[PDB]
Amino acid sequence: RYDWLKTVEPTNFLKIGLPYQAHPLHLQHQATTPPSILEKFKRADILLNEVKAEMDPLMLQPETEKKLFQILSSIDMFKGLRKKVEFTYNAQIVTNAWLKMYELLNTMNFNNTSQAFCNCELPGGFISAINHFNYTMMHYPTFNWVASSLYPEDHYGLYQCNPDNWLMQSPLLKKYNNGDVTIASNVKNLALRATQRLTPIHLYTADGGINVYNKQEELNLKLHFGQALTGLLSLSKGGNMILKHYTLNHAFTLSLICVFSHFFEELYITKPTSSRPTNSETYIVGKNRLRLFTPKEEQVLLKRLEFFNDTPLVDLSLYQNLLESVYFAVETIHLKQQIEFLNFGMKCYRHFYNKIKLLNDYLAPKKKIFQDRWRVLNKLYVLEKKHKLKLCAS
Repeated sequence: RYDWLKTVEPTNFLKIGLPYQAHPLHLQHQATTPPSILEKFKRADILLNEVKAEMDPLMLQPETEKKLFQILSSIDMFKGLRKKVEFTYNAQIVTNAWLKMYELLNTMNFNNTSQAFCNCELPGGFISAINHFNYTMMHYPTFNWVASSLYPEDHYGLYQCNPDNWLMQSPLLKKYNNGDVTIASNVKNLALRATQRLTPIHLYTADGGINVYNKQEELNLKLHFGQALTGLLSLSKGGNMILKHYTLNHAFTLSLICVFSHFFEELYITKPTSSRPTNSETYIVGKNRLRLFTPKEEQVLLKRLEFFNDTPLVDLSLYQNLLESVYFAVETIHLKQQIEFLNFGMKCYRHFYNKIKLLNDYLAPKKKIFQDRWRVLNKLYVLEKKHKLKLCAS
């Protein structure tokens, strides 16, 4: 039977709340003995990489490599939704970043989305989604925003047409901020520029990621640490935050969420449905910033980034409550949902590597059900022309 195909259900928005930390934040100066729960997080890393490694045999030959990627395309239930959203509602730059940001705004109930700093942003899905949301949903009289990104990629001309808004610089001005957020001076400067050009900043987002599958979190630690530092250097009190992450298993990643827990009224690890359930992408969301860094906290963290190493930022043993809730996040998102969708894909591969139109025929009705549900859950209205962003490419 192909009844397993017939019984597929939509996924849900997965949202795991985290406890805010009462005690004063003490930025660690010395390596400390790891809490026992880190051994649990390391078990999660090994197993998730075990299921990820299952596709290794198919990658060796280019022939099966192509069938594998066809199969993975075939089982993406949202494939047609970008083009649909784009035509129906005059939405611009409707990449997958657009859907993910739009779903985040419709679900997380932010107090304000009106003064946006979007870092590591190009091609520009996040700013566009927020621009669409702010004009059709929130009706802010005018929406000011700044952005930055590592210099190229601008696919829609959002950078070239809005030089007022972008804080990165061209290689011509190699004198200088190229937008690389792994560089400490670039981070402090990026935050300085954003606060000068636009204040308060009510919403910070960062959507960066290197790629090439076992060290993806390890390889992205420095990029994300600066992603975080940029936002936490610029975000006004009462502001909100959205950071893209991956597997959340490294003790530095866990130490970093521990820092977050001191600065927002609420904190949630999320996986929106428009984020592919087969990958490890996650979104750390903080609502309502309680306080800014103290001058010492600025110095310590920026030095941390300047001479980087994977020692935890804090004493993890002081966050037993928070680490358990993070583990519940990994279990739900990674060990349960992601592993299930990888097994589903391999099963689809084994029964349909040679029957691609057939697998697409079965899932066609389910794809329409899923994409319609998304549109029902995150209501969209048409974006008036006078509020489109000025683009420089088609």
